[PDB]
Amino acid sequence: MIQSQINRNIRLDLADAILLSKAKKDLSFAEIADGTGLAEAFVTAALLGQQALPADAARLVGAKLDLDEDSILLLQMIPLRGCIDDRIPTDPTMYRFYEMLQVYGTTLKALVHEKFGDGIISAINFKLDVKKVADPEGGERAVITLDGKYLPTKPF
Amino acid sequence: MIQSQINRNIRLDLADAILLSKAKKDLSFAEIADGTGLAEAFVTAALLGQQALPADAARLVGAKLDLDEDSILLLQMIPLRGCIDDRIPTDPTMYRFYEMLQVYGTTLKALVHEKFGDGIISAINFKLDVKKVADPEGGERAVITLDGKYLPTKPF
Amino acid sequence: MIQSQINRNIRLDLADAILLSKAKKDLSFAEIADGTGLAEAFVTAALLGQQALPADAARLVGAKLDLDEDSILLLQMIPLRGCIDDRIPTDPTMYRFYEMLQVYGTTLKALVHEKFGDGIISAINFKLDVKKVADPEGGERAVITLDGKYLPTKPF
Amino acid sequence: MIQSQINRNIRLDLADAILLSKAKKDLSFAEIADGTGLAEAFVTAALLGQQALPADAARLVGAKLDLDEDSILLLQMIPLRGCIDDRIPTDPTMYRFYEMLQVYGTTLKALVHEKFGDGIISAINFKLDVKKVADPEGGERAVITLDGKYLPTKPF
Amino acid sequence: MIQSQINRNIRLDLADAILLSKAKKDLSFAEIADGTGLAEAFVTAALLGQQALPADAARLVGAKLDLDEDSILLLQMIPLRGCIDDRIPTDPTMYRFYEMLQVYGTTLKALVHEKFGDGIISAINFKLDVKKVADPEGGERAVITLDGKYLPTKPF
Amino acid sequence: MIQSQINRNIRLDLADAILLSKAKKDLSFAEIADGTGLAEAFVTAALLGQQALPADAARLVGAKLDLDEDSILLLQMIPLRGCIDDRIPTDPTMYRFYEMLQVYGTTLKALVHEKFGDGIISAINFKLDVKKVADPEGGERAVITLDGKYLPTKPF
Amino acid sequence: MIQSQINRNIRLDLADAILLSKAKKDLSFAEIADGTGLAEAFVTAALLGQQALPADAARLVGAKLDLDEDSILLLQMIPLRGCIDDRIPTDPTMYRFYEMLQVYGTTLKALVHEKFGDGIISAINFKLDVKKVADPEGGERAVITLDGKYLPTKPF
Amino acid sequence: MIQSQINRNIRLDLADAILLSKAKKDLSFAEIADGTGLAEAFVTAALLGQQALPADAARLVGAKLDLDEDSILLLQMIPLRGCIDDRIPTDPTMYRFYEMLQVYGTTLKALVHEKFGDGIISAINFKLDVKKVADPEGGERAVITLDGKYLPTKPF
Amino acid sequence: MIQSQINRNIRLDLADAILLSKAKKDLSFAEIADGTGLAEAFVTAALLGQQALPADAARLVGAKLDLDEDSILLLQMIPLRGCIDDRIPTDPTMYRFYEMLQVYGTTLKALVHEKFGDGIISAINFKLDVKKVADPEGGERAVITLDGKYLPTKPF
Amino acid sequence: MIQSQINRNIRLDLADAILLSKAKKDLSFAEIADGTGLAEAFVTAALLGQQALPADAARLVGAKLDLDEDSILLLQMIPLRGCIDDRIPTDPTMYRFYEMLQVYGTTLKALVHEKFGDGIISAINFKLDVKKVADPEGGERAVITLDGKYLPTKPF
Repeated sequence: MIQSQINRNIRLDLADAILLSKAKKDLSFAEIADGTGLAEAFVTAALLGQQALPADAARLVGAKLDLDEDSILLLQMIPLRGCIDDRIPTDPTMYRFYEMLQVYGTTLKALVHEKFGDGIISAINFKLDVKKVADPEGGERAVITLDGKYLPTKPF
Repeated sequence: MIQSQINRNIRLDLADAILLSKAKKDLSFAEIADGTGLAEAFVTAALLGQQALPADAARLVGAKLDLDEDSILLLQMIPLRGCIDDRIPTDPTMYRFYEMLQVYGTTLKALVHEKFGDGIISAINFKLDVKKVADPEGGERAVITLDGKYLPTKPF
Repeated sequence: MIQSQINRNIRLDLADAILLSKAKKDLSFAEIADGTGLAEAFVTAALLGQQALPADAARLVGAKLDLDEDSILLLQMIPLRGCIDDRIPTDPTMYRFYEMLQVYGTTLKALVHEKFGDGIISAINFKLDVKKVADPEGGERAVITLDGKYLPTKPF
Repeated sequence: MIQSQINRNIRLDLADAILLSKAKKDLSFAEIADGTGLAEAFVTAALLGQQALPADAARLVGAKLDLDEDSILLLQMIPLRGCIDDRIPTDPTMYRFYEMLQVYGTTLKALVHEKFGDGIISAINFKLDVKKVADPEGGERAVITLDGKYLPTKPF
Repeated sequence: MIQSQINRNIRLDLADAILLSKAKKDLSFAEIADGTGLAEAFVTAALLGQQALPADAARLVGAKLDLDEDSILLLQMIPLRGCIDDRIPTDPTMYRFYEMLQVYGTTLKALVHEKFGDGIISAINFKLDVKKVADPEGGERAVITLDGKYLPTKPF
Repeated sequence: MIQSQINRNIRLDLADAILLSKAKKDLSFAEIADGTGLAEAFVTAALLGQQALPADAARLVGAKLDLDEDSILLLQMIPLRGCIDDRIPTDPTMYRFYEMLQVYGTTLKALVHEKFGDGIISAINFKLDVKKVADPEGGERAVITLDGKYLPTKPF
Repeated sequence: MIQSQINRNIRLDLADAILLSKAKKDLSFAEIADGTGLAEAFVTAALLGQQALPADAARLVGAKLDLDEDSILLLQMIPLRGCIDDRIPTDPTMYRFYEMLQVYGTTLKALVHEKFGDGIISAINFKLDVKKVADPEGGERAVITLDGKYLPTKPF
Repeated sequence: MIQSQINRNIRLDLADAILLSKAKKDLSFAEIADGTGLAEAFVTAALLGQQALPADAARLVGAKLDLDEDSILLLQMIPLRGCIDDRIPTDPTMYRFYEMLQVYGTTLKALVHEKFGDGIISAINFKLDVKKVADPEGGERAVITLDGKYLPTKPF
Repeated sequence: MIQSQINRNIRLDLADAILLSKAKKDLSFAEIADGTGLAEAFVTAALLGQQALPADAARLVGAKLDLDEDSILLLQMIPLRGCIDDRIPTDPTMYRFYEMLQVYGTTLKALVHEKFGDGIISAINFKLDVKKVADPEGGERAVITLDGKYLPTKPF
Repeated sequence: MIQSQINRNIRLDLADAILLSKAKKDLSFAEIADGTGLAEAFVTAALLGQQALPADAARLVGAKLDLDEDSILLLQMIPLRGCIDDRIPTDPTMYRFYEMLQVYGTTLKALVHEKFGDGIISAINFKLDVKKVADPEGGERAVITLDGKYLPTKPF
């Protein structure tokens, strides 16, 4: 609750171990998150080193993955966040989300200031979820919802 | 439309002039897009240099903003896309969306592969929506919907 | 209000013009902010391109600095913020504040998580001021107060 | 004391081990610093590799954390300072303090020169402390005090 | 297949081990890929950490390369793609393909927009082929076929 | 042709003017190259500042685009090549070709070494073709042919 | 004197104009500094945008260089310091001083901590002097004296 | 001595070992250099990976530091020099010497060309020396003497 | 000659003007350097902003290119050297010399220390020339001679 | 040889081991190369990771250095070339060759296009050697000969 990391490599190393154990057990993130009470994106993010799990969720997911005591502890620590290796993703799947920022980043800024005003949409007071929908033209689409609080800049 | 740009600075300089004109006329992006048949995010992105407008939309927004013939032409050209000055935004409003990537980038990758499979969520066959919703704890929230086609990696 | 910039160079150019007028008129920032009802740091930051002034304060500082209508309008527009040229300051005076980050950044993180919890000290819901005090050993000290709202990360 | 480091990884690796020990013993930084006669920010910074502890303080914190002789000696050596992994923090909590510089860096410069003159506010002859205060609109705020000697530029 | 990697080093370290075993056994990539039902470029890319192999191909190449159970599993996992160490290749053989981008990048953009329209040529719905042909002037030429689906940008 | 540039901005500025003229005349690159005897990709590259045109092709395309004498001369000068603004493209259309390198770069190296031996595929002794083909799945594909001389590394 | 710059380009552009004027009048820096009562390195640094001249010195050097009133004013303002274009000098003469840092930077740190203790040698309370002296083995040597106040790191 | 290194990490790792041993033995760099016949800055630099020690000095300091044969041999190797981790020091103590270049770099260039001519002050034919002197204002100063051979750029 | 530049853009802008004049007059660099008494590489370098010409050569090459008095003056000024735009060339022709470094840089270091000892091959006391020779296998070869003084690192 | 590497660290680690073995045996690169039939620069480059040795030469140099069978195999593999740690060398000896590129890089481009035409001097069909010669004014010089095939840019 008050313990925090200053070096992302410890939690990212743990994430690698979790993913191998996860693959050996043929688990999905959905089922690791099941029974946790937390959204699959939050639990996934914690496993990947970017969130802290409450001790209860940490023990549960720890049991599904056969994690030792130190690992379960580590998952509860407030991480040094930052999942991109070197600022810009190389992975195509992650790059596409960077690309939407290169295409729509100033549009998001302009529409945030138009609809809300001066300030930010929070990445902290924030939820995300990923939804699969059919494409009427065929195939499938991802509907990803970014739900952040508006925080105004206020003069003083 | 077969005409395209190779230097983002031309459309970005145009964007600056559009924004001054827009500020002098006290126009909103919602207003500028009304009548085009195009979503405000698409029209905004085009004004900010990140999309091409079809000829009819360009004429109509050019009328609202008092643009000359060359500016109306430039709005129709396929842009050299990339709205971030130097890869990482400095602007807090813009930066928060990059931070969502630093926190959740690997989670989005993980969940895309879990829900869809190997491949990408498209930034091209893609729709963006920004809604303002009340926050039940007070204040306002932005609900940003990313709607991208899933394209699977094809083994061959 | 609703109008925002996407290119910081416009307001930073304006800032340079403001600084020359200010020096020619022998004005202090304290003098310029007097009568705006806004703190010297906020007004200064707006002059330097990093905040928007409300219309009345914009007109008043515009009167003191002999600014034209466009400039007074630009001062009200929401900026593309980011005052550092290329990520790390070269200026010794500005660099010292980056050095405090290099020496204390992980301490600030550690102590914020210890005293507040998982989350951030906001730079948006934020006040700062700069006070000159006597040094008991001789000379003077700056006491810079950063007053930022704590925003918790909560799971979802 | 006359001994110093040239590679920050040694002290930073030590910091990682310290943080694990600290988390396993559920210690706060306040607790570790109590009895040293040193402020919590200074002691914390030392644990995190950014300050040297005096021999007595090093023994004392070394006792509280089960550190070996070599680790206690390491805490006394003058560090190679620099806590940010790669110039710009990725972690949201530390990033906000960088953002404070991106928004107010030039304002801090301007006001330091106005109030003090040509020179710097020291990061070396320097104290900081972090205060939690209640926010009258609800929630909490961090009052972070940066207290640095003013050192004027000497013409010669 | 729903298992994916978030750290390219794991698969890249495996690639190194694969290449040593491949060299000791005097195998070619064409030989490894034979019987797999998959193109040599796709199988090679998988070995080098950039594609996932289906289970039967993974087992077959694992038999040919004398890989352990864990390595054969890692070959099936969806990778964190990105084979270039630090954005720009240093290796002359790889650099030449980057140099074709530096010379023809804008030409490819221009001609894609001319022939197909606004949008992209996919790197995902994509096949590549490398053919050796005689050079009429003596020596040999590589004919590398990039076969990518066109994906239009659509207004919305 | 012995005249060469050392600063790409000159030819890239020229490219921008060409593209504007080309758009006003509603010309395709295919049409511009018709009658030069040069492949459309080579002529396009020259217009975009990455190749030199022979004098007669330069006059021909210069007539078609109504270029002045200095522009026609600049088109003949050997360029300072490099069409990417800052090493990595921001534009999605050009990015995909960089991504093919991030995915297949080491595969191309491996297969070049297997099929040809130690050395490089040339970007200089090189031809490229962009072909549109129907996709049996529906839609269209780009078949891009990179045709490069193999130059071996030889011991000395 | 309380007026300061935030954009180094104004004073650097002024420095370029000064250097051309200086070259046209065939003045040395020593001559320009003579009569100001200030050391040649200080006056020179001011002309090059890195120091503020006192009003008397400014008018004196401005008379020598035929600077206009605005330029004399600019020389008096506290600069945004930072004379290196992009962090690492490309110029051989400037680079050697950087190389001195690459070879002896950690030695300077070590010996400063040995002889003085934990702290810094100031670049602010600082004088530098360049002397020409004969090399006994023939040729000349520069004896560059860096004379910086030692400021200790203060615990608290 | 004809043996040279190509990877600075070997000698820098050795430097770290040396510094630990030196600290345990409570040795000063002055002591370690005593009796080598070499200036303390040279011996220090060699220990820190930036110079080669002659065999007699290497044996002498190796005795004082209890180094094994391989270490004593490594100290004699010509190093791959470069003591700064990533181009710009983060350490305040080392940073000040970089700041000296950011403030006076162009002044050093200017005055070298004025006093000596076109060319460089050598970092190779080069002596440095650190003296402590009393400050008349109280406290201490470092007089750091850079003594470099001038090498002219001569036309050919 | 004691006048020096601190901003390379002045001389590089001059180089661009020189090159257009040179192309218009269809001059070669051999012809321009003829009669100056200086090697073609030295005079070319000076035109391209990387060397200072002596006054007579500057007048001579200035006459050939109809340069005004200011330009002839600029050619005599000691430049701020550095011809690469951004550290790594993009142009294939220049990149090959960088690649030569990437392939042979450590070999050059190794052989310099083996043949000469600790020290450097000077880029200042240095000559280069470029010779065209026939390739007995057909075609042409460039024989580029780098001729630099060895300066040893000597202990002190 | 059809086996190739994708990760430069394998061969560079091996190069470090070779250098230690070489130093213990006090071998020069000249004697290691003796009897291979290969130039000392080529053999050295291979040992340092930048070339592949033929099987015979690998077994010979491996006998001289006591290399195991896997190391001898590795030396035969086509490397992932790139000897500079991070794009720009820090080592003064290596840096000087980069500085030659910073001073003469555009001169080399200009003279190559003048003497050969549009194209490149190859770094692949390429030889180098390093010759020691006496300086008439005392001391020694390195005469480094770069011998590369000219390859013309081919239109199509």
